[PDB]
Amino acid sequence: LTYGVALYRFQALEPNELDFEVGDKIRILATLEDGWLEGSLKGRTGIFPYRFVKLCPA
Repeated sequence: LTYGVALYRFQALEPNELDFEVGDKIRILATLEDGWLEGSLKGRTGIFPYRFVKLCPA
């Protein structure tokens, strides 16, 4: 029920990272340690920094 709107481009480098562009709407799956979140976008799941998105209720 929580989604993150990307404010910054996040180029995935690690295999478990979620790649996204500004304006992409990411479904938040979990809040991880050290400022990372797990999310889903276009059928893909991965981790990304919380600071790159704006969280919205939904």
